[PDB]
Parts: sequence; structure tokens; C-alpha cells
Amino acid sequence: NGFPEVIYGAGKTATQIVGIVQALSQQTLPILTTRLSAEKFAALQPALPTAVYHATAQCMTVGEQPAPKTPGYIAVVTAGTSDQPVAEEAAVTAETFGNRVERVYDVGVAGIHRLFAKLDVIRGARVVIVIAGMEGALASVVGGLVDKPVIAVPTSVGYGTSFQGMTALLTMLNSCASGITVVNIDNGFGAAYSASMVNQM
Amino acid sequence: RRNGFPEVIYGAGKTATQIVGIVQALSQQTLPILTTRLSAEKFAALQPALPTAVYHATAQCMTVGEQPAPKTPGYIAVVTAGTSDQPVAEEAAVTAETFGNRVERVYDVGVAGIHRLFAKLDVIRGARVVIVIAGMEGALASVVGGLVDKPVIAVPTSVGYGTSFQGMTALLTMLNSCASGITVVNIDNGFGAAYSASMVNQM
Amino acid sequence: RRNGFPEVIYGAGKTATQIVGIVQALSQQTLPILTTRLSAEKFAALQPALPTAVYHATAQCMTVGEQPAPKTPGYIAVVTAGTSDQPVAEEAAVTAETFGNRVERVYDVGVAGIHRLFAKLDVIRGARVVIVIAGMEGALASVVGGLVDKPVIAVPTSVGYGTSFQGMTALLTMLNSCASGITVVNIDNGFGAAYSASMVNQM
Amino acid sequence: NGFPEVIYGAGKTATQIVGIVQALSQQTLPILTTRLSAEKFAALQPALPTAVYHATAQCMTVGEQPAPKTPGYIAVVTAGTSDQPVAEEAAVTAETFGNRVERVYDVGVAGIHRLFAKLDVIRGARVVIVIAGMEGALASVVGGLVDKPVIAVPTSVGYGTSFQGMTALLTMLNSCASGITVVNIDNGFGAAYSASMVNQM
Amino acid sequence: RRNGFPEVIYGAGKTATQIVGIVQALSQQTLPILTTRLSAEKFAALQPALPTAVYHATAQCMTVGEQPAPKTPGYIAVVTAGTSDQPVAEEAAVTAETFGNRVERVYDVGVAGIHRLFAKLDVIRGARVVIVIAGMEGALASVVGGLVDKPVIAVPTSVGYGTSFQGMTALLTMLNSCASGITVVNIDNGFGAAYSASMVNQM
Amino acid sequence: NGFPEVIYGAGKTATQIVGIVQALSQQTLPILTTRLSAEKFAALQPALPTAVYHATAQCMTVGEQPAPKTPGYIAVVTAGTSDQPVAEEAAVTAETFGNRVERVYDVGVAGIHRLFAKLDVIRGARVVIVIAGMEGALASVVGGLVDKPVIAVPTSVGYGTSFQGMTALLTMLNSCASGITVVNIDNGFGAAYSASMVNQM
Amino acid sequence: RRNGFPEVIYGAGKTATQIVGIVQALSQQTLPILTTRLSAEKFAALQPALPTAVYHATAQCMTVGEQPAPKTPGYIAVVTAGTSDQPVAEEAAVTAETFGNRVERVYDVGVAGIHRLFAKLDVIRGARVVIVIAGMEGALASVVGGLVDKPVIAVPTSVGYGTSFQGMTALLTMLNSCASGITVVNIDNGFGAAYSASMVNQM
Amino acid sequence: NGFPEVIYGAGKTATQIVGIVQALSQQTLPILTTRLSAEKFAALQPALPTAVYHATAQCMTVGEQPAPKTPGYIAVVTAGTSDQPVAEEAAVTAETFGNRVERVYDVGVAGIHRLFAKLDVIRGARVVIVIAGMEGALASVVGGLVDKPVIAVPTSVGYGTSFQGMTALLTMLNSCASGITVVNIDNGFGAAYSASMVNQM
Ligand SMILES: [Mg+2]
Ligand SMILES: [Mg+2]
Ligand SMILES: [Mg+2]
Ligand SMILES: [Mg+2]
Repeated sequence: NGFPEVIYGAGKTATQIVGIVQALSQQTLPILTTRLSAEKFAALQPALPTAVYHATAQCMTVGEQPAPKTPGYIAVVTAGTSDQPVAEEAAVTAETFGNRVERVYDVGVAGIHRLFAKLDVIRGARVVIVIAGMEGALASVVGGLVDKPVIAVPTSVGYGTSFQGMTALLTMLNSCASGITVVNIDNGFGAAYSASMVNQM
Repeated sequence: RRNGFPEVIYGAGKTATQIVGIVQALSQQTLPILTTRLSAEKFAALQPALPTAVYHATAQCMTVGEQPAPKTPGYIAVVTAGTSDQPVAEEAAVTAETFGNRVERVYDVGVAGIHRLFAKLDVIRGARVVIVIAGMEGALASVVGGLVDKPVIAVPTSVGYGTSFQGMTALLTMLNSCASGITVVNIDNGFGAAYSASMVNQM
Repeated sequence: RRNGFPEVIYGAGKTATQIVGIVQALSQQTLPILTTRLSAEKFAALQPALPTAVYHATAQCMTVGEQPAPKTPGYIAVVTAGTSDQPVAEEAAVTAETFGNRVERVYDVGVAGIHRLFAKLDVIRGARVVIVIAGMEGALASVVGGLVDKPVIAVPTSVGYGTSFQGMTALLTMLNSCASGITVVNIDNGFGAAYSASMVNQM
Repeated sequence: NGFPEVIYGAGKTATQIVGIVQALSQQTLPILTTRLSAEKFAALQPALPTAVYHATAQCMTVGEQPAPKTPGYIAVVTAGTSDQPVAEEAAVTAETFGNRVERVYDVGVAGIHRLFAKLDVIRGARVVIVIAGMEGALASVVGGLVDKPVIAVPTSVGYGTSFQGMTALLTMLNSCASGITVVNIDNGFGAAYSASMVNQM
Repeated sequence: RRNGFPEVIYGAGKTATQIVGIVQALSQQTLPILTTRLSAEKFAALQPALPTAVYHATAQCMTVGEQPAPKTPGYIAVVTAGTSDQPVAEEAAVTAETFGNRVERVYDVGVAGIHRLFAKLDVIRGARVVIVIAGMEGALASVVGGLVDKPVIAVPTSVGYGTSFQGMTALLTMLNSCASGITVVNIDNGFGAAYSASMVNQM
Repeated sequence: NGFPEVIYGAGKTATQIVGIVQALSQQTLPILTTRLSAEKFAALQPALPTAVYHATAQCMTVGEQPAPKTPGYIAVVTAGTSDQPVAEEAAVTAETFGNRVERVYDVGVAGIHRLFAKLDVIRGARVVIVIAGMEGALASVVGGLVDKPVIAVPTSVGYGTSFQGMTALLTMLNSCASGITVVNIDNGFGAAYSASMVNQM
Repeated sequence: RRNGFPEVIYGAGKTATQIVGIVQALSQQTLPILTTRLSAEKFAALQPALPTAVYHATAQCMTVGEQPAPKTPGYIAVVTAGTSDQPVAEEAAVTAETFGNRVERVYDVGVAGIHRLFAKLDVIRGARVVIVIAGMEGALASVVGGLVDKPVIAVPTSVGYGTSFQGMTALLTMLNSCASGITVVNIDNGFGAAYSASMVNQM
Repeated sequence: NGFPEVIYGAGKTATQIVGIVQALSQQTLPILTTRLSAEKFAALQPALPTAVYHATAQCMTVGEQPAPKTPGYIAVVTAGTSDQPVAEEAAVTAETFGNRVERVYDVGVAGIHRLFAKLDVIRGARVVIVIAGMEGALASVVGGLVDKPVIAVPTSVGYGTSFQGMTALLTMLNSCASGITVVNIDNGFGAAYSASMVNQM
């Protein structure tokens, strides 16, 4: 089929992932765990010593770390430092599928000059992924400045009236006619999954 | 006591003769009066009743009276995202001028083509205050906010396609951009924005 | 710089003569232009002004210009749930073809009668991308998503009975289906979906 | 009357259920406890040793476990493993009322072939109960494929934009013209109650 | 394979001739067909096209075909809160009868005057199923639910004053009443309620 | 003026109420504390030994318990046992203001016969106060059966789709033409305050 | 049994002849009847049918019958925020008078110019009950509530600009003001407010 | 530039603020920390002993406390004592930027006479800042009584139907034609930032 396996680390218990990981990882393409608790990564180190963990990403993969299967790369960009978790969740997921990924972090619209410094890197990426929370303006900015496919991920980070990310989700929908397609809140996985399919062309 | 304010009438709540009954009752102070949000038909039956009255179709407002020079040399900037927001922006611009301010309009400056914003950034930054008006693309307030170090009044507009929610999303996004002096007002309320912007300009 | 894109005009924001003032001003590049979401009356007063223009009533769009061969041999699939979503789907299909793509339409493929989906599954799966369009029954994006291993752009539609919320529920359900490459766009935004789908098809 | 008794395990205190269970279970049809805390099942074992507990269902019944009062059975189907709690809450409630119930678990639309494998069992059930959370598509699928009464239960399980189950509740309402009638979020009890009445015909 | 169901057409999505093109194409099975939610003008241009067709203005539905005896001796009860819910209730009643059920209507049984409910409680309780229909006063489903030990399908209606939210509150209240067999359907969906109620009546 | 004093027990700290209670209760009409924590009632017993506490009401009054200043009484009615807290919050507040109050508890619409048993008491009360949460039908029922002023209080108690009491608030508004006026969620104080004014006529 | 209440008909739910069929059927008790929320056209076709009927255009209500003296000497106060709330307030005032109460109207008492409230505060405070009616500026209920020690029934109105949400925000703000006897009713429900206010006035 | 630096105390970790404070406070205008945890103010005292902390404001500034750079002052007014936190958050932020600020606290509409006692002070302030939560009526009152620029801040404080401050945000928007411009919930920083710009004219 070509796609690795993926589970639901937050939806399952501390060991149901490992009870089915051995029934699902019978020497096949590497495994992926999304939404894994920072504490539950320690309660499973003795069960799988050959496991790597990404604290910022809250994801863990046990197996092969593939190589670039395409000369083009995906660009993950984020406005503030508060969205770095869901950014790395998308980054390591786009890495498991076998796509080189370039990280462009802390590039909010409050400092728009920071984007034009890294615009040459963003424009030369087969797909780009915009991440935002409070006032998801970054999507509209990169959408009108980059004529390449963009995936938008809203984040639940923020305080009052952000509505746990709902008001960023509505922003990036309202600027979709610029080449932007948006997925669900905190769904860095679904963005990198779709971005991988577009990059694997 | 009056502190130098022109008179304002809500043109949508009154009938075609109730507003001319309040204009001719105020036609003695020599200070210009203003009427907001009145339809083109609400004025068409008035042109014979008020020969000394001028109407702005795009702004949907009417002002009648001798309008003297601006009270302050500073100018406020009315920034618009797309062509579909020209009504509300002109509603704010024509009412901002009536209170006695100079106003430099900066229209069609959406994020779709940000270079248009950097073209007129010098005019926007050198203004006492800036009023941002945007609809489906509520991002414009965030961009201008972080690029100007002067007060900003954001005004969402109801024009948009689906999920624009008659400008409700534009309201939330402008609210979540209160970083570098962003301040939002009600939906479509170009007047109240220019009301607050006139006091800041004439501090 | 232009990278090979046809021209697009928002037909709902302009008047009947403002769009023919922009068509004849662009009638020199020989590259076809497009106009989205213009009413049948907004075109009826134009047929004498543009003899070389064709209109799609179901799509509510107008394209004028010599349309050459497709730029890529791949084809995108426009999948529709019910007969009531034919407008938006055709809006996406006719604009997806203008950018220079082949498109194989797959209509009336609702979950009410899933066998109709398994009938044309071979055509849908062998396409470079797939655009799903659904209204009250937002489930179609979820089913096609888990059944095709190609990118999918979901487009909710406003048509529906009560609680459909002008397609708002269809938006939420398509958003909660981002498993196997599902990606949603704005309500009724068949154009923006096909805009993104054209770049993925011509990577 | 024919119906057993039922209480509100989460709405009452640790012993108000037992203070009224003896005033209400004076040797009558078996008793039922909905929404009972996993901890409070241990603080009441000494008070009623003849009590059975279902951890997955979070329900406990003290008395007779009846037999099938009708040759037909009710089918409880669920899309993912995250809805198994409210599924078993409905399953054991349909069992107390005296209806045989067939469980068809982990049958999401992401793997639609899993449903057609068990479709012969679902189609031959006097009533079926669909359970879903994220993108409640399963209801519409079974509704258009099974010409038998369907009850729909939305679940609060899920992350962003699921709105604690609200966005599944709206989905199954919008496909009611296919023989689907939907109840409240996490209300596995009300679904099995109605499904029992339909089965007891 | 068909299991004994009459044919149904969504009269709101089609044009005045598209539904008569589907009626005459089905005028060979001798099994009656049904059309829901078609306007009185959508039928007025049809009376010459279908002499063997009967229309129910209050129900906004049309049925054409030889309608035989009921399939089961049991009867379902259609309970209505106020006079303003007669349209949707009759939409459910006329479609519930077409599938081959007897139906005993119980109208104007609002909580404002609960004695009217206790008057016809004997008729309601002795029915195989009961369909409750209510608008601003969504409480009726809760009262009947706790008073009958038979399945109940609740149907909210969009009619109401402010805060009724086109029947959205009626939907929530009927949802929070799932105690004694209450089960809610979509807004105004009298058909789908009667569709489910026909299968329960003919178990 | 005639009205006792009232504070905000949940909005203030453990002793700001007592720091201002002595500046506000300089030998005047009795004092009232709304929304007081069950734990904070113990951290203040040494500061005011002449204080009475109502655990169910989560309110405490320090001073005179007045007598009926009017021969008529207010009736507080509640559908289920889960609304008894906010019911007693209204009951003891209507008692401080000097109105006799009759309690009619556990009278849901699921057992409508329980209401007609106590309808003779409800109908003879100058004001009545309906309390409800899940499916606030009780208000509409008593409103159409009692031609006397009714105050409606929605409660935050309930599970899914109750929206922390929001969906009961909308119900009792939609049946206001029957002599019903509704206040805020869990605002038993504001109901008894208004009911007192109507009774003190 | 009737306890002294006039008759009330929902004028919006019935047709132009159904309400005159209920008026002439009640034209024998000599007790006046009332009809709420009927349009000016719904009465224009009635003036010949009921010569002994009077209509209130601002209130959109019609009352027919010999109206005797007030039942109690106390008076209720109907307080209005702006000129745009005169319809609903008059709907409450004319129905409050029909039940047999004196009512002292206090109009145009918005927070924009609070001195107008302190001018007529003596009249408002000395009333048995007070009904507050406000739209976009829902603050008026909070101000009057803390300034009068008599029961208050708040009534939000649907009139407003953006974000007023057809008076939904006015409903929330009046709900969050339940401090000194504030009690809110449904949107635009001036009748139900006056229904409750008549029982409190005649305790 | 003229503006001091500001961080996000709640969005960062216990020391990321200090890891970048020394890279950002290389002997420049004073530093500002918004939304700082009451506990995290103690875990950083050994790292910066020359730091002052405002418990009510939940903000801490390390450096110069400037002097009035303009003879006019900003007025922060609040209705109840429950909004004093976000009030002091705005007060100390307007103080860092170099504006004298006058505090007018506990001035709700329930006691409107308290406002007219301090109205002479409010009217003589180049900018005023209204703070409110439950029934944000105070903004409309001061807006119609003060012909000077007003900034409105809604607070998340309150109970039922306040919707974590959402229903105050909608109130002050609906009275913007009186010279009122409103910012986000609990955003005392953004209000004082804008109020400073207006005062620095
Ligand atoms: Mg682009
Ligand atoms: Mg079916
Ligand atoms: Mg009554
Ligand atoms: Mg002012």
C-alpha cells in the first residue's frame, strides 16, 4: 500500500497501543503514535527500548526513519512559539511518510519582515503548511504570497474569545480562494498526511 | 454643553419626513448636521425639501450645512480590504470628515496582494490614527496593526460568502489581534469607529 | 509574474458593466478569463456585449476566450451527493477545467444508496485528486476519504432542510473526517477547492 | 408494568442509591444503575455483595439477568473503539429489559469493508443502534443500507471541533429521512430503552 | 429489492415538470407514490397533467395512485401542540398513511391547558407508536413521553417567536427528554419521523 | 430600606467577606452569603460562632431569622433531586427576606401525577418558583396550570447537550406568554429576590 | 374557571376571517377581548366587519369591547430605551391596560443621555411594577434595576444593527442583571411581560 | 522606537522568559511580563532579584519605573471587585509605558451614585478604560456620560450564561456609537497599550 501505520495514543490506554502494535508491526513499514502523553512515553520504554520520542511533538515512532523519496520538500511554518507542539506533530508525521521537511518557526504577522526573510525557502517547497491560533492571519498572508498548495491547521492555544481554536478555524476558511485548504483544530497529522500525498506526486 | 460636535441622525430608524423635521429644526446653529445609514429612496423624496444638502450614495449618508476647515492638521487613514467594503468605509470616511478631520483614503489593500499595502504604507504610517475595514479577510487588521505604531480602530463588514457569518468571524479575528493598538468596534459600525477616531485625532 | 493562470472575476461583487469593462480590458493576452458566481440576469444583458462568451447556468459562471488543450494528462474527479448540489459542483468543475485540467464528473453518489458509489469507485480512485461536494449528508466525504488514497478537497453546500445550518454542519463533519487526506474548504466555495485541486494536479 | 427500575448513579451520592434501592427493590424486577463511577462501584460492594459491575459500561445491575422474551435481537454497532463505553451502557441496558443483543464493534467508515462483513448480521436485527463520534458518518451509511429501525447515539469522545459530541449530533439529524431517529449525546440508556420498546412488539 | 415501500420524491428540489416526468415513469407498478414539500403553485400547474392525483395543502404533499387497505391493524398517533404546527403534523400524517398505516390525529394538545391532553390520553396510550410535534413549547414531548409506554418520535417545528431559533430550542428540549422512549428527528422532518414510525408499527 | 445585606461568597476570598461583614453588619438586619464553599464554611466558624450554615443551599446567614411579614407564602418547586442545591439557595434567601416558603420537591414531568397531588398547595401561593434542568418542561406545565406569578430558574445540572443549563434557559423563555418570567442559570438568589418583592405587596 | 381575564388571540397565526370568527363568537360576555401581533393589512379588511373595534398601529394590536375602569389604583411603568422600541413597548402597554391596569409610559430613556432617566425617576420609582424594554443598549434594565426597589420585567427587542443578533445579546445582558428584582422574558414578548406584570400589580 | 518589551508569561515555561529576557533586556527600556503565574513568580526570584511583582495584576516588571511623560492621565474604572485582576493588569501596563493612571474601583451600575461621586475625575482623563463582566452595562453608562475616548475590556468573571465573558463582549460592542471601542476578553494589556498610544499624543 505504501503508507505506514498510525494509532491514537490519547484515545487508547497505556498498553493497548503495545498490545496491538505487535499484531500490527509484524516487521513492516515503521509505526507512528499520535497524541501520546508525556508520562505514558516513560511507562512504555521498557516494553519497546528501540523507540524514539519527540517531547515537543508528543509523538513516538518505532522503526525505520525513511529517506527523501522525492527531491522536493514540505515547509511547516508557524506564527508563534505556542503552536510549536502541533507543528512538530505535523513535522514528524511528514517525516515518517518519507518527505524532507523544512521548519520555519516563529513567523507571526506582528513581525511580517521575518516572513520575507524566509519567503525564498517557503516559495520553493512543493507544499507548505501554515499553523496559527490567535488571529489566524498567517494563512491569508502566505496564501496570497505563495502560489503553491497550502494546508491550514488551527490551534487551540490562546486565551479569551479564541474559543479553543474555533476562531482561527473560521479565519482560514474565509480565505480559501487563495489556494488554501484547511483541516481540523490541532490536526497536524491530517495536514501532513494530505501534504504527503501532494508531495508524493 | 456642546463641545463642538456636529449633529447626527440615525437615518434608518426614522421616516422620510421625520428627518427633514429635525434638519429644519436644527437649521439655525450654522453647524453642519449628519445623517447615517439612510437609503437612496429615503433621500430621493428629500432633494426638493433640502436644496442645500449633499448625499453620498456609496456612504449612504447625507450631510447638510456649511462645512468649515478641518479642526486639526493631522489626518486619519481609512484602509479597506476589498472593493466590497467601499460602502462601510465611505460611511466612516464621510462622517470622519464632517467632525472636522482630514482623511486620506487607502482602498483595495487586501492581503491577496500584500505589495499593495507596502506601496501605501508610508501614507498609512504617518497618520494620527488608522481605521481598518475588512470583511471575509479579517487578517488585514492584524497586518496593519503590527506595521503601524499609531492607534487603530478595526471595523468588520457583513459582506462575505459562507461562514463569514455576516462579518462575525471578521469581528473575532480583529478581536484576537489586539497586539499593537488594535481596537475593534461593532459590525458595519463605520460611524462609531470614526466617532472614536475623531477624538483621538483632536486630543 | 504570471505563472500560467487564467483570470478570475468575482461576478457577484461587480455590476453588469463593470465586468465587461474588465473583460475587454483583458481581451489581449489570448489567455482565457473566468467569472464566478454571476446571476443569469447579470449575463443576459451581456450576450450582445460579448459574442465570444459562453455561460454555464448550472455553474453560474461565464468563461470567454480561446481555451486550449489540458496542461496535464491527469484528471480530477468531482463527486456529488445529491441532485441539489449540482450548482456548486458545476461551479467547481467548470473552473477546474478552465485552468487546464481534465475532469470526470461523478454525480448523484449519495450515501442513500452506497452501491452507486461502488459502481464508479474505479473512476474515482484512478484520479489524481478528488473533490467531494455534499450538503445535508456530509458523510460522503468520510466514505470517499477512507476509500481513495489520493488527496481530497471537501466542499460543503448550503442547500438543506432544518439544522443543516446553511451547510455549517456539513462543514463540521467534513472537518472531523481528516483521516485519509480529507481537506475542507469554505462553504459553497467550489472555486477555491478547484483552485487548490489544479495545483495538486499540475505538481 | 413490565419495566425494571433505573437510577442516576452520577447524579446521586455514594449511598443515596442504596438508601433508596432497598425502598425500591423490595423483591421486584431487577435494578439498574446508569452512569456509576468506577470508584463508587468499590465503595458499595460491602453493601450489596450480590451486585455485578460492568467496567466498560459503567453500569451495575443487582438482581435477575433475564432471558430473551422475543426471538429477535437488537444490534449495537460502533465505529471506533473510543465509543465502546457508551455502547456497553446501551448493551447492558437492552439486556436488562430482556432482549438478546448482538455486538458489532470497531466498524468505522474508514474501513467500510468491515461493515459489509457483518452486514448480514445487522440486517437481521429487529432494531439496530449506531454509535459514533468524530464525523458521525456511520449512521447515514447503515441507515441507507438497512431497512430496519435505527437509533443514533452521538458520543462526546474526540478532540478539536467535535464540540464534546455536538457535531455528531447534528450529522445524524441531517440524515433522518433514511429511517434514522437520534437521541442525546452519550445517552446509550435512552437508545436501548426505545430500542427495547420497538423490539418488545 | 423492494420490500413493499411506496415511492417518495422531494418536491422542493425538482421543477414543475421534473416530478411529472418521474410520476408518469412510475405509473406502471400500481403502487402509490408520494411527493413531499411541494408548494401549492408547484401543484397548480400539474392538475391537468395528473387527473388521478390528490393534493393536501395543509400537508404540502401530493399522492397519486390506488391506495389499498392498511397493512397492519395498529394505529399511530400524531400529537400536535398548537394550531401553528398543523402543516408539519399533516405532512407526517399523510405520509404515514401512504405507507399503509392507520393514524388517529390528536391536535391542539398544548401544555397551555393540559386537561386537553388528559382528555385524549386514552386514544394516545393505546396506539402502537406516537409522534409528538411541537414548536415554541417543546415541553409536550416530555409530558407525553412520561405518560405513554410506547415508542415516541419527536418532531420540532420552525414556527415560533423570538429565541425559538426556527425550532432549534424545540430540538434541544426534545433531545433532553429521552427518558421513556423519546426519540427526536430533524427540524420540520415530519416525513422521516413517519418513515421510522411505519417500520415500528409494522414490525 | 427594608432589605438585608448580601455578598458574593464565591467571588471573594476566605476572609474578605468577614473583613467587610463587620463594617456592613454593624447591628442591622441579618446578613446573607450566597455561593459559599462547603470548605470555607469551616474556615470561618471560629470567626463567627453565631453563624448557621445550609450545606444543601451552600449559603450561610448570621443574624436574625425573621417571621412571616405576610400571611401568604412562596412555593419553591423542583423537578428532580439534582436541582435541590439551587432550590435551597432560593428557599433560604426567600426566608431571610421574611416570607414563609413551602417546598415541593422531586416533581418532574416524568411523574406528572406527583404535581397534581401537590397542586392544591402550589395554586394557593402568592408566588411560585419553578426549578428545572434537563428538558425544562416543568415551567410550562405549572405556568399553564397556575394563574399566579411564576419565576423560572434554569440549572446547570445535566449531561450532554444540556450545555451547562443553557437549553433549559431557552425552554422557559419560549413559554413566557403563560405568566412565566425567567432569570439566569443557577440564580436562585435573583428568583427569590424578585419573588420576595412580589410577595411583599 | 375564569378569574377575570380578558380574551387574547395570537393575530399572527390566524387568517383575516378566522379571528373575526372568534371575536363574534365571543361577542356575548361583555368582557373585552384582545388580539396581539396582527399586521395593519390583517385589520384593514376587518374595519367593516367590526365597527366597535379599535386598532393600535404602533402596538400592532386590536381590542374590541367595552373597557371598564382599572381594577387596581396602582400603575405600572413601561420604560423604553430608544425610539426604535416603541412598537414592542406599546404592544406591552396596550395589553397591560386591557387587563385593567393604569400604565404611565416613560419613553426615550436610553443610557445615551442618562439625565433623561433621572428626570422621570420619581414616576418610575413610585410604580407598583416597572417593565423595561431595550434593544442594542441592553444596559437600561441594569440601571433601572439597581435604582428601583419594585419588581421589574425586562423585555429585549429584535431591532438593532450588527451583533445585536435580533436582540439575543439584549437577552443575555438583561439575564446577567438579575440583582435588584430584574426578570427577563422572551424576545419581543411585550405581551407575556405585561401578563406577568398584571398579576403582580393586582396581587 | 519608544516602546518597552513584553512577553507572554502564561504561554512560555518557567524559564524561557528568563532565557530570552537577557537576550532582549541588554540594558534597554524596562521589561514587562503579562499573565504570569502566582507560583512562577517565586521560582524566578533567585534568577532576577531586582524584580517587582504585582499579585493582583499577575504581572512583573524588571527595570525602570518611568515618570509621567504627559500631564494628562488615564483612568481605569471597574464595576465590581471581581475585575480588579485584569484592571491592575491594565494599570501596571499603562504605568510601564509612562502614563499616570488614576484608579476608580468598585463602581458598578447597581450603585450608580458611586460613579457620579468620581465622575469629575473620570471626565478629566485623556483616556478612560471601562472594565466589566456580568451585564457589561458600565461601558454604555460611562460612554454616554464622558466625551473622551473609552476602551472597553470584558472579563471572564461570572457564573451561568456569562459564557466566560462572551456576553459582556457583545454588550460593549452594541454600544460603540457612543465613543466606545472594545478589545478582547481579559485583554487589559491591549487596552492599556492602545490607551497609551492615545495618551502619548
Ligand atoms: Mg495561492
Ligand atoms: Mg432505512
Ligand atoms: Mg399563568
Ligand atoms: Mg462619548
